[PDB]
Order: sequence, then C-alpha cells, then structure tokens
Amino acid sequence: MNIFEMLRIDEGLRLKIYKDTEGYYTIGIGHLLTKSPSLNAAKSELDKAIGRNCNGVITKDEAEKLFNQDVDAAVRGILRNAKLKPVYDSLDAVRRCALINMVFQMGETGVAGFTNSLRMLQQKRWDEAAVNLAKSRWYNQTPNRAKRVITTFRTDTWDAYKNL
Repeated sequence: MNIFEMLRIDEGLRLKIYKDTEGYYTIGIGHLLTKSPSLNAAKSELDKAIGRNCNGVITKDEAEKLFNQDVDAAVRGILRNAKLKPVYDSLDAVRRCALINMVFQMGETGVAGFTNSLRMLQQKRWDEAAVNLAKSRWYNQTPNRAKRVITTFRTDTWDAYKNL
C-alpha cells in the first residue's frame, strides 16, 4: 500500500460537490473547496481550480489531478514546517504516511498543534503517542479514520487498511 491508496480509502471518491463530515464543500478525493456556506462560492472555487466551467461536476481524471496536487502540497508543507520536518525525518516510511494522512485532513497548522504527540512520536514512544493522539477532537469526530491512522503509528504495519 502507499499514501495514495491509503488516502483514497479514508477519503473516498465523489465526482459531485459534496459536504465534509464538517459540513464543508468538497469534491473528488477529499479536496476541500471552501469553508463558506454558499454552494455558489464552492462552484466558483471549483471552476477556478479546474480551469473550466464544471457546474459542480468533475471527471475521474480531474479528481486524480487535484489529488496528486494535494498530496504533493501536504508533503512539501511538512518539509517547510519547523515543527513537522524533524518529526517526519525521524520516522520510517509507513509512519511517514500516517503523518501525511493527518496533514492532508487537518492541515499543517492543525497537526503542528499536536505538540505532545509529536514529541512522543519523535521519541519513538508508539504506545504513549497512540493514547495522546486519541485525546482529541479529531478522534472524537472521525473515530474510525483516527483509529486506522493511530494503528498505523502504533504498529508500523498497514493492517488497519488490510481490513479496508
């Protein structure tokens, strides 16, 4: 399994504008369009993003294009972030995927706020970090996904996605 397969299990694929678990306007593979309540503002962002008049609908192709860009941006942002970089560098491949997954869902900023857990991942205290990560809004709001990610950090294997 790789980062793209992992995220695609967690995010799913929708070719029509839809609402986040959060109520936000999204499309494709977890590509957030706007936090604004107007379907019109979301439509506008979409067309801006794709470079065409979409009318709220995209092709598989366009979805995957946005996905490649979003993954690329997540990694780069990790790399540019003074708090994320050292953690990422300290981790092995599988675990790096788990961090990337968090960044994709919650943004650089969001994850950089998990100070204590980051410290614990850096120290390679897997069990301790899994307990701390669970004490969050994140886990309470999207428990099945948080659990898969947390398992990955804990175990260093892809078994949580084995099932899925």
